[PDB]
Amino acid sequence: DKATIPSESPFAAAEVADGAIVVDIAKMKYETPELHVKVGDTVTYINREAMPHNVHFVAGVLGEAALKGPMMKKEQAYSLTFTEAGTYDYHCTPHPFMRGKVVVE
Ligand SMILES: [Cu+]
Repeated sequence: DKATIPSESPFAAAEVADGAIVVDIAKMKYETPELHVKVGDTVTYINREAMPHNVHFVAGVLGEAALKGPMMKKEQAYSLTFTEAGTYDYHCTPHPFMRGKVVVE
């Protein structure tokens, strides 16, 4: 796998690390739909709205299997640590018109 998962559970927005790079989710959009990070960085998604959201990378993107993240309730967060350069597209499972990408460089 080209990413590791610190927490399989979502966790509270207050529990977000220092140093993680935050992507907020609100108004049915990922607020930073194109994020550029370095190898080794942790990206933390934070749901800021009532609608539950996840991030979903299809098979072959972050590793062999699809990475279907857990649903985040409002004010919950979920992190991924990227270990290899590349472009990693994702979408929201229930709302697949929501799309973003992480470019690791
Ligand atoms: Cu969503």
